[PDB]
Amino acid sequence: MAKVRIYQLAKELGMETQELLELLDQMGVAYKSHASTLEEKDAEAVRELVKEQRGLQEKLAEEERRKSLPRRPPVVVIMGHVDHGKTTLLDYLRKSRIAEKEAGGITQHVGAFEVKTPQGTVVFIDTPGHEAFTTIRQRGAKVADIAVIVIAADDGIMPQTEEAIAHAKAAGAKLIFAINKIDLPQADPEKVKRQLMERGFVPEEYGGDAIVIPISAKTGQGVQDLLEMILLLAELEDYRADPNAEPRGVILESKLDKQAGIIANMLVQEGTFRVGDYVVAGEAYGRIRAMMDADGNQRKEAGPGSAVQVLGFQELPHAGDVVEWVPDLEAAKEIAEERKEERKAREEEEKARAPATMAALLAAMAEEGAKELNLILRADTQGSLEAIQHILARATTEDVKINILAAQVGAPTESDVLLAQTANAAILAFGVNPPGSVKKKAEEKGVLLKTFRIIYDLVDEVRNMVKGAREPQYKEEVLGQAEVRAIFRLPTGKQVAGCMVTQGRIPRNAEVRVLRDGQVIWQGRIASLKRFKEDVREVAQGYECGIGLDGFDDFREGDVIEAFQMVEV
Repeated sequence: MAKVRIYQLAKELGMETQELLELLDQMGVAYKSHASTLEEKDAEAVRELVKEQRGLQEKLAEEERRKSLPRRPPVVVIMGHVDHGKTTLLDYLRKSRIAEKEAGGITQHVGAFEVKTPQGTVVFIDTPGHEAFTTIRQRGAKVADIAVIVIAADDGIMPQTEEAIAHAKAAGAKLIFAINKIDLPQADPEKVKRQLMERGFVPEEYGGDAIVIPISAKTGQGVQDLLEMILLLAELEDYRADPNAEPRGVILESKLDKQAGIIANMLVQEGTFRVGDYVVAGEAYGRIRAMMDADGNQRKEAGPGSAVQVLGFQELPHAGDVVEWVPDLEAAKEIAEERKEERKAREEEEKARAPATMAALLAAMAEEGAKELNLILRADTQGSLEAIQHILARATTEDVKINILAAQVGAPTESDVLLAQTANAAILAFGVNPPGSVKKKAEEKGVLLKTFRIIYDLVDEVRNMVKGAREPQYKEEVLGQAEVRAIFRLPTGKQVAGCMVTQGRIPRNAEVRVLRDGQVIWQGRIASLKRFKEDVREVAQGYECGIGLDGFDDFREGDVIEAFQMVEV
């Protein structure tokens, strides 16, 4: 070295005499032979230009090794609010996956289910489901790369399905639309097409770009045409994911087993989880001690789009929080601690001006509320509790203001029966029933526990709780009762009888009843008005006067009177 012949430049590079001449003949470099000298500027202008061209020869190698992209997933979720004939879609695809026999093959509820065709795999999401808008958006995680949209022939595009489409969209997708119930009498797939077309979702028979398929979620019809098609659209939009790359999936839900201990159900989205790996989910970490699947088996491995029960985490990480791989316990702690530093700092931000802002109060429980009833909430479903909050913040009509304390997703527990004690509150659940112990604690402690099918059930039982005593009673049940005291058979009067009130008022503007020690005497209205002092036109607070009682005859001191109207008087 220090100096060079072009023949040595070639044995060093690992390039032909003529290749290196070809390189110099594109550069516009003057030369005599491969024994010629180069200039310091001209050998260095070869060295530097090689950095752009190598960086591109690896970009056109990462964008190609990333093209020959494996078997996938490529998940999908279906959308709207509760009692929507939306489980009914899921019901039908959860059975059309195994057309065959019982079973054998135990069909377990892993947050999802494989639907196994001739070229690969598509996994359909099996969970609530409604999403109920559990989170409106994560904003978000992208748990599934296809989304199968059901429009129901009985109901059509209820608003939750246009929000649902907007989760498929903003989650970076071309979209599949399923038309269920084509077998039912009142079924009009062309209304659905014109519903899709006034929204921009133009079908392929109208020269658009949004695929349509008539199917029956109870036959078995069009679910074939729907499967091949989902393989086509997977091809066309070219959504596949890697299986070697730093791992990624989603929690579907989390709970207990006597035998197993701490449990949670995980979709692996990307890469592979195995027994003995260390993991992180949310602020929660732990070691995979065991794995259990849909088919009830103990799993030595879980590959992409595997749903499983996982033994390993220290705390119970939340429904739809992402699970992620980490190099070491140091990363598992420090990642958990910055998200904890962020969410605690910001949750301290959030304290001010927050007793105000909203300004009811810190949900209203120190205003005289003039008929107060309270709540804490216990949903299954993050999407019910959003929907509940969206309904109820507007339903505050009759005087009482809804106070909604800190809430979660999943089943009842013994925390709710110590918060509802200290806050004097009601515990509202839907989808989810209370567990074993937890109803037996609640029902022997006097908290007004409730379960409902429809969120409209719950809210129209929240009405109840707007029973503000005096006015929503609406019974006309006696406006007063008054004991007789005397009567003036005075020859300057008529027939006025002292009466002492025992309800609201006795008025000159009012109807009259008379109730004996065993008999109804008589019924009518006030005609006269006389005191031992003067002929006054009203009596107010508890004072005495003589009133007149139509045609009567069982005079002087017979017994108590009972006058009624409306709250007017």
